[PDB]
Amino acid sequence: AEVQLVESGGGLVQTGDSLRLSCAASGRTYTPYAMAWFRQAPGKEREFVAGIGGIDGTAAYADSVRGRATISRDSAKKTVYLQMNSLKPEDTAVYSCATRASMQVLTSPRVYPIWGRGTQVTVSSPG
Ligand SMILES: O=C(Nc1ccc(Cl)cc1)Nc1ccc(Cl)c(Cl)c1
Repeated sequence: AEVQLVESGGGLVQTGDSLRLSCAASGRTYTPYAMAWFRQAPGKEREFVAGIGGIDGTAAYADSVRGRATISRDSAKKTVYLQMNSLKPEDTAVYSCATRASMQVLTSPRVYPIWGRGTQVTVSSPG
């Protein structure tokens, strides 16, 4: 593909912890285009978590992460960040970022042609 995505910043954490995921884009990038984080637990479909697009850096969040997540981008670093706070075991999944040749952020995975590999996020009851 003309753009490659590589996620980092996943981890193994405890309930209540924070993690900052990063998506580093390379190739023929255009930073106002929609960047969308999805997550996928085993057996389950990928679901939208958060996304950013457009000239205002407009953020959209799934109800699942209502009040716990902040998405942002740094155009000079071609990087999108997803800060997740107050993590809980139900958040465990592989998080992957995806992009498409439009500033329009959409919640369907179907409309994104370009995907990263994913990073693992595991949240366990403290111990
Ligand atoms: O480049 C991007 N997205 C992007 C978004 C934010 C940052 Cl910081 C960096 C890159 N998309 C894109 C670009 C070209 C094509 Cl063909 C397609 Cl299909 C998608």
